[PDB]
Amino acid sequence: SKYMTPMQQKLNEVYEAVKNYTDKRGRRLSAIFLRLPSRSELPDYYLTIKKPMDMEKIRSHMMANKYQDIDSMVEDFVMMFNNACTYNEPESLIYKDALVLHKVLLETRRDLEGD
Ligand SMILES: O=c1cc(-c2ccc(O)c(O)c2)oc2cccc(O)c12
Repeated sequence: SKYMTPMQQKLNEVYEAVKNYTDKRGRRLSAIFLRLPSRSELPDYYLTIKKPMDMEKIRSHMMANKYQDIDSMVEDFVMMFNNACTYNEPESLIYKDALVLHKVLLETRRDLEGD
């Protein structure tokens, strides 16, 4: 069935807002967050980070209707963004991008408060 419930539509719209956000110079900040590297590729991340998370995990939960509200999705984004900000240095760009997208997430939730 092609038609989404109101909640599915809202979930989808929040996700898409973070995925498609582009800054004033045309860069999609989400590109690096789509998929986390392997355990072999980033051993250090997996030793430090308790709950690994990337946007494909959030997308998979979403497409399996595993999020029953918007708060549950925000929780996983915040986890992802906090992980990036824990592992990477405060002066690094992935740290900074995670913060801008955190703002976009929240700004997108506020925009859609009525809907
Ligand atoms: O902290 C993260 C770091 C990386 C990452 C991606 C490509 C790289 O070349 C890298 O050095 C780190 O991907 C991620 C994807 C999702 C969530 C993350 O916190 C991360």
